[PDB]
Amino acid sequence: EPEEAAALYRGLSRQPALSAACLGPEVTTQYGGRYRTVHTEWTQRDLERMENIRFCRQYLVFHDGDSVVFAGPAGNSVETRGELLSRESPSGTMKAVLRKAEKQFLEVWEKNRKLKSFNLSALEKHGPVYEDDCFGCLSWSHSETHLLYVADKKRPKAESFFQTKALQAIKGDQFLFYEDWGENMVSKSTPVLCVLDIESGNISVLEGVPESVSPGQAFWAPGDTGVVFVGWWHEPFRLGIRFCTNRRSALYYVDLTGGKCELLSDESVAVTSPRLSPDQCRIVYLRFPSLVPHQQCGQLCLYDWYTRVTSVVVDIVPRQLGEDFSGIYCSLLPLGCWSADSQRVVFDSPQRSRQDLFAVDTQMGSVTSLTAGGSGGSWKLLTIDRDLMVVQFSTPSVPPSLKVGFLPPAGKEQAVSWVSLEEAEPFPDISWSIRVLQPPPQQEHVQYAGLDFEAILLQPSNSPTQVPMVVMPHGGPHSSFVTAWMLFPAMLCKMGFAVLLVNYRGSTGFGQDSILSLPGNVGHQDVKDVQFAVEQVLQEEHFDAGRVALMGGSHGGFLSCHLIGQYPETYSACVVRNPVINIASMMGSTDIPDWCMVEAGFSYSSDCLPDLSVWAAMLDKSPIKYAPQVKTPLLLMLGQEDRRVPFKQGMEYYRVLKARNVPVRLLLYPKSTHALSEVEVESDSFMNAVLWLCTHL
Amino acid sequence: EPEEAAALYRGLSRQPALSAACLGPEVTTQYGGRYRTVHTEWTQRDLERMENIRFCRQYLVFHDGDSVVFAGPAGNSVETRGELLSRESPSGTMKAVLRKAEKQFLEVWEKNRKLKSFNLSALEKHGPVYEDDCFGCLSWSHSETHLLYVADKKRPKAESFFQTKALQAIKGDQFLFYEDWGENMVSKSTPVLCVLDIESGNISVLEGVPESVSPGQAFWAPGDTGVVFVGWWHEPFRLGIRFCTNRRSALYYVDLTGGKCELLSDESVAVTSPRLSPDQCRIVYLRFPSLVPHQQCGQLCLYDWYTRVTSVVVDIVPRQLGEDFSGIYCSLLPLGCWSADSQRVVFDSPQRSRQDLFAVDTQMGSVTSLTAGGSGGSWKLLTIDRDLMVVQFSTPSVPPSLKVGFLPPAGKEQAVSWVSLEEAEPFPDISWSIRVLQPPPQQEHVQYAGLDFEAILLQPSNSPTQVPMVVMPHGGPHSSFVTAWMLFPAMLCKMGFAVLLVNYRGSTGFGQDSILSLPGNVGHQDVKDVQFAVEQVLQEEHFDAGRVALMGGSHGGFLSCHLIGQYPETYSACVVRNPVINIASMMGSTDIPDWCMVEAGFSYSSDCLPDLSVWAAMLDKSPIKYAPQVKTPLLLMLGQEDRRVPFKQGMEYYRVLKARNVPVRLLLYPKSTHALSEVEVESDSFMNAVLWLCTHL
Amino acid sequence: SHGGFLSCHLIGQYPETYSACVVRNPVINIASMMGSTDIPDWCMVEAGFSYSSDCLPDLSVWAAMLDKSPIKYAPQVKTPLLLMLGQEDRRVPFKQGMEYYRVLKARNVPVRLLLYPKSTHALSEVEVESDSFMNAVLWLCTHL
Amino acid sequence: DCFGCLSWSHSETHLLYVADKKRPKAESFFQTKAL
Repeated sequence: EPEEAAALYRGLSRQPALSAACLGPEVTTQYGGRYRTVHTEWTQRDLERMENIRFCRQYLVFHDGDSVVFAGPAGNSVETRGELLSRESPSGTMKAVLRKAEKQFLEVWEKNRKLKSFNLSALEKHGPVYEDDCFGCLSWSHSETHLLYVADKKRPKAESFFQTKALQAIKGDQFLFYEDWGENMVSKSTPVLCVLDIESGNISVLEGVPESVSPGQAFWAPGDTGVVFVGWWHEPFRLGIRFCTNRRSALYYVDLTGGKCELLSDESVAVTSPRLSPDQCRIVYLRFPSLVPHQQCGQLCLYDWYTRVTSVVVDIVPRQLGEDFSGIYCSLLPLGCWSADSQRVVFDSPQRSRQDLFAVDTQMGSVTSLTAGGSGGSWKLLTIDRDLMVVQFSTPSVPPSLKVGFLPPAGKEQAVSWVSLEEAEPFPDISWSIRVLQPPPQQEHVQYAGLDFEAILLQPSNSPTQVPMVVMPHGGPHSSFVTAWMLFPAMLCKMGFAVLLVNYRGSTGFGQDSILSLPGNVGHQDVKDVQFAVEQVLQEEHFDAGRVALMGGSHGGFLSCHLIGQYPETYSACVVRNPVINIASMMGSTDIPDWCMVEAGFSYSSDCLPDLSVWAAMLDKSPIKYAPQVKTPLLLMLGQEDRRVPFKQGMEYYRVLKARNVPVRLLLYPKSTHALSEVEVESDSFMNAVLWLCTHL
Repeated sequence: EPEEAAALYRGLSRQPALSAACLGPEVTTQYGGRYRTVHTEWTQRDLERMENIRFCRQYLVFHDGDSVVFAGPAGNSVETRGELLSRESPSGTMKAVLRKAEKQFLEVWEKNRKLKSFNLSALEKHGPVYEDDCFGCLSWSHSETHLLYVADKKRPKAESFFQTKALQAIKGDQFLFYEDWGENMVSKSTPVLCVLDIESGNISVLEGVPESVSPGQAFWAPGDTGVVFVGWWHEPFRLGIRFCTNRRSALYYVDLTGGKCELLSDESVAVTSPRLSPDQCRIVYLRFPSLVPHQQCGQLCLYDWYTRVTSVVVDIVPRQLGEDFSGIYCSLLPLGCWSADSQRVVFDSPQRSRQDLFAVDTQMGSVTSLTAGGSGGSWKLLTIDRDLMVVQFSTPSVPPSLKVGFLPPAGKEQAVSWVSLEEAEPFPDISWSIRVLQPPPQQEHVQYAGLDFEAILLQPSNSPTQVPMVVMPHGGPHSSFVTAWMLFPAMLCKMGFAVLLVNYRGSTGFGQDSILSLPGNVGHQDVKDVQFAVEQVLQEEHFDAGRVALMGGSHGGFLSCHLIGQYPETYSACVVRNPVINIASMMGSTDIPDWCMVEAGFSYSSDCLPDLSVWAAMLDKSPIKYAPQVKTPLLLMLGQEDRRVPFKQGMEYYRVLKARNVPVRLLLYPKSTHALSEVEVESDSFMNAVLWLCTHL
Repeated sequence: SHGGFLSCHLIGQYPETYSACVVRNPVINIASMMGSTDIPDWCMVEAGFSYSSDCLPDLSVWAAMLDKSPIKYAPQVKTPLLLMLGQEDRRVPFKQGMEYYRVLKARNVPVRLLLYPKSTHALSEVEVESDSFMNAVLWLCTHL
Repeated sequence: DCFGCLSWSHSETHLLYVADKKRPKAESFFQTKAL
């Protein structure tokens, strides 16, 4: 019944999520106690006004130098609006904010006064500011006198030929084509570094950057003598940048005065996420050697500012290093990741089906797991300052909660003590577990033999008893599910279903061999893995084999279609979001053409031409080949403005199915682009999916 | 030079102002220390975006029960937007907010979640919510299950005769006239009490209110058995309500269920600002006996809820009670004004030219001054909870600052200790003093003999030396200047001028005799008082008698025009804002017609008719009579949408002066109504005034 | 349209005869165009096969379609080119021109591209039509 | 010019034309209703 589903959706979506945190300066009282403040940003979904609202909250922590004595709240929640970026000064006395209230303003606050405000639009020195997580940045000087950020390059003015003038500007150039960076990057062509002087108020665009690189993720060099940034190559043409770490880039340093850029790394592989040590003597960054896959295991590299020597701290892990580490599969290090002594780095990464926090000693090279053991969970580090770590913890049956802790001395990280700041009420209805699956001998290649995969099973606890099941493979194909808080699986579990999330071979967190085993075999290996997992779960758990449903999006939807074509007597429903149907036709219309070439089994090369062999191979691997066998009812959700997967892919499948009189229902959202992240769109899609599954099962 | 003036205006206007404060619940730590949080709201002027911005800040206070041990900040400032009203729950665990984000929403917050949100517009049970300080309110139940507020009454739907219908609503009634409440109250005709249930979400409009009274300022009765409110009479027609305490009203109580209103006071005089004691056994309110003047000295009345007995705590003060008290001249008591034991009431009031805090013991009746002595200043109480007072302090040479303190036991209030929370940097350039003036024997009436008045003198310290002077009389005529932070006088002092603010006989804070001495003598008494003050100051201080200027608004412009007409060889410039020129023509076009009748010397009665004597008396007292003698250059600023003083008053004077070829400059703002409170309008007017004065002097 | 198809074929097969070329919403790759246009039967009829609903991609049909497209001759183009495209086109999707533009630019050939975000297929808006005609005339005069 | 038309009757009392078909009204699940 729709009413119960709507009430349940309201109740479940009433849970907030944490997004950021920063620490304030230390304070000493006359009595002797020492305390400091913690700032946190939360986001929530409001259905009445249909929007994502953000608020800021503050907490107080009393410590004794190496132990947390007390922790409490410090007021109520305040809702903000129009905040794009913010950054506290190194000394914690001023705050810089970017606000879009439309024009963009830069604001400097101190104590209970807005010290200064600049209208960037009026100055007319650049375009809109980059507020994303790929190029955007906002950095202070060590002297706290200048600000550094990135903004779109300025375009020359143009006008039409037949424009009257009162009784300069290029004529006929107002419709030139400027290439952007792909999905969710519309109108973002070429960024530039901008330096602003707080005292006077003069903005300057740095000169010296190479003419064929887009700069980003910059910070001031030691001594405020220059700027260090990461340059992405955009020649001969731009490729997709979202969720893709295999884009050529390098690390550069340029002086404030006019000069020549200096190279600090190798200009043949991918690099990203540089961080400067507290003592201003070394840098650490992430390096990805190969450009074939869009997501892989990376290396941690160290660079010494004075000796100019580069070394490798953490290398590639083929299968498993020890029994607690599997490699670095993240793409961004925390803004604060250095310990006080400037000898250790703390980060987080996926291990198997969970997410853990690790500490690395840049001197020796050992990696220690802080959250090893237990039943599992999802940890996320938000910041570390003077050996005080702030983290978020969540599980499939417990919404996010906040915690703080002190990093123990060297050689004792396995004894960290956590103190709760904000806790969430668990749901005792949901029970979750992990299943390990070993592929049968036939479905194994000689090159990589002995690999296994996993699945996460969610079921209603305390059941009387045949139960229906819903199976979800993830997108990617280089991604994975972690034992964190997920809304829709929780709703399905609370509505009476049993959810099975599959992590097939080729997912992140299982080693480099699993990553490299998939490419070239898409279409038969992962599909058979999912089928084997479903068969084993059905045989063991003793569920209701007559009621099984599928659900997936993007590549997962791809997989979903294949299943309902190859095993048409196993599933009784299917829901898909922006699926991939025909690779051959998709190659010439997407923003990441190398994806199709890599997945099919060939090598991407600029100035490629359509060959018969390549097209035949691509067509042989597409689910459309099995269309005349589909028999299960289908629900399709498409976003018209999608740029990663064009929406005609679903239209071809819809036409093919409808021509044969098969029950198919289609929904098209004219504005949603790829993720259907708008509150209204997401709510409507989820409600439709739940209603469809309940009606058919 | 305009550039220096603009820079000085920026620097001076960069100062924020405090507007509210509330206290959080008490917290106890394991060690034993006790602390609590303080919430403050600040407002500031931003010239880049030309708007008044509001932010919220929080502080931490550690105490020991009767002494403040420590006080510190608790984070940064957060800018809000769209907040109309807010109110913390009695237990300090939830917060209710009204937001205009256009529709209006009611939000309930708890911890780090927006617990609930209601869209009042969709429910369609009333009109826009009253967010002003005359009728608006937002109250919680003692059980914390219901909310009470006030909203506009619902109007029946209407439609035109020639309206097509698809192939109920009164026809021809869409242009009926609904009378509003006057200045700054456009579209506010008839409020109604609304009660909302948080659990379910059903709104109800209370029934039982008299058909001829507008209700407001309501709160829940003890035991949540009903509602207590103040009803203003709006028959036969409405009069102005802004800055007017002589409007007939009474105090009513009505049960939640359908019933008859019960009267709790006398329905012949003015009443306002009721407050309920912490123990829920008594109420205290302000009563104004007479309706003649728009501002006068009031009485403090006490009502016992169980014995149903009314008594007078603080009565009228003719001239002076002791040497530290002069009467209650305020119009609103603080939301929290009761001491913990429910025996004492703390408020603030103007004493002479300063503002002080007083404590009254409702048992005996004694009044004690907490801030007696010293050189002077301006104090403002914001809230008291469990004997913890939060106050604002300011002076003419020191912007506002915040302080907290503990109320001492009974009989020891003269030993309060203040602790600073936010302090402001003083300006050592400005020096201020107070002058006392005794009128000469001729300018005294037999009825009130022996009265005197005062002036505030601001001059640049450390001057080499003849100095120009600017003279300012206040509006009202029942108001006064207090030694607080004022922007424009500070700017004039810092630009080289000497400012003289006059408090002539008839101002508030000098007793009831001074209040009653003015009415009927407007035109010759106050003008002569100002002239005498100027003469005495010039003779004593040895200023530059050749350069003296005038500045005033409203009644101030009235006095300025009288001065420049009757004494045309004393002033060399004049600037006026929305002045009063002709009372006879103003009577029939303003929203407070009783003002003219009272000031002229007659009694106001509804259904009055124009008599020759009244019109002759009104014309004899107007500055226009002296127009053919004016010789000083004049600057006029007018607001077209003014409803208190129609803007044709200035136009008549402008035409009369221009017809004789006198230097006159006029500025008209199409949108500003009476106070020119818009940031752009205020800045432009102030800059024009300063430039005019500098150019002519 | 089809005129651009023929023009690209001409400038590819005979690269020593023409000194300039201007095209509006051309057809470049029939195989990729089949699954994205509003008249799929056009490609089937022109290629030489019969159109039938519920059709499936066969190797022979795709090979025949690819053999007849001007893209095959891209690595021989030598003449300067001007492209005008309408983003909201539904008869000929605008990626057809983008593929040719990328192929030509990868080899450092003088190419100029104009994209109109709103014009659909005919560029019938007065501003769009005037701008396109002026650009074409200026290009031809400059190169010839 | 493909479907549009506007025709008179021979008696000049009626008019005939063509217009888009009417669609049923729809609303979201989380839509508030008047109380």
